Amino acid sequence: GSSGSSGSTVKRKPVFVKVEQLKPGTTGHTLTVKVIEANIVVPVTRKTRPASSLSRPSQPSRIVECLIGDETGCILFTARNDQVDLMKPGATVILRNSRIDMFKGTMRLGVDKWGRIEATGAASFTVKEDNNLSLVEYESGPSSG
Repeated sequence: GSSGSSGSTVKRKPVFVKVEQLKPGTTGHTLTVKVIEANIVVPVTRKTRPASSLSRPSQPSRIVECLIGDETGCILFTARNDQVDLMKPGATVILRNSRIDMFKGTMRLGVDKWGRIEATGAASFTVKEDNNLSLVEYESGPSSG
C-alpha cells in the first residue's frame, strides 16, 4: 500500500522578468529596461570585445554602453550601432530572448542573434540606478590576476 508523491512548483512571477530577477546561467529573458545613460565603453574599467585582434579592416560597429534596467535594479548592456539607437538615453525598450553573459565574477544583459529589441513605448517606472547588477559580484572569486 501507500505510494508517496510530492510536488508543488510555484514560480510566482509576472509575464515579464525583472533586473533583480536576473542570474548567471540564464538566457532568453523578457523585461522592460529603461535607458538612463549612454556613453562609449571607456578603458580601464570594463573592456572586452577585441581580445587580441587588430589588423584586418572590419566594419564600424559603433558600440556604446548604456545603463538600462527597472525599478528593481540595473545592468550593463551592450548595444550595436543599431541597438544603440534603441538603447538611447531616456528611452524605454524591452529585451526579447535576451541572454545573460557571465562576466568575470559578474554579468550583463545582452541579446543573441535569436533575439531582437522591442522598443516599448515608455517605461512608466523609476529605474533604481543603485542596485546595479553589472557591479555586484557573484561567488567570491578573482578580479584581475
